[PDB]
Amino acid sequence: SMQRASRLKRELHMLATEPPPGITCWQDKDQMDDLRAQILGGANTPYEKGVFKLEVIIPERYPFEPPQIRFLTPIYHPNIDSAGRICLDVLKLPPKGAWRPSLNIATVLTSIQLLMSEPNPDDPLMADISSEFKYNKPAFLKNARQWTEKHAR
Ligand SMILES: COc1ccc(-n2cnnn2)cc1
Repeated sequence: SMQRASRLKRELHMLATEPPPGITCWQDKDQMDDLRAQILGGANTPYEKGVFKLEVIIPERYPFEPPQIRFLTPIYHPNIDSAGRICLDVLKLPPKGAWRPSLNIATVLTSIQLLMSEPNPDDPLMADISSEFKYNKPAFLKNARQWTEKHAR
């Protein structure tokens, strides 16, 4: 679809020239729908000094379906499982999710960045990590810092 291609061209230009702070997103080779991204570990978060790589697949029906995004770098977090799947509203269509064509790759990457800083323990993919975050936050922070040191630095 030509509407999809023109939209992806504009997004790649905006991601190259006005990337959100801490965020980088690029075409892996020669396909505008096979992308990668990088989110820097946030300051005053256990991920600080970590560098986290993600895969960003643009589906056929984009912008009417959300980008398909998974972490390639392991991360220790209530809402991200050990295969890097992400539980986040803007990555799912209504009624459960909040994706709409007014959002874009940069918006949802920023949403992931914020999720890293502020987990949603009510919708976990890792129940035990989530309980740890809710009830033993110092142990969570230490385990998140250790996971970051082993896998993201
Ligand atoms: C609160 O709205 C939600 C939207 C999406 C999820 N998902 C989590 N993992 N896949 N989808 C959970 C809650």
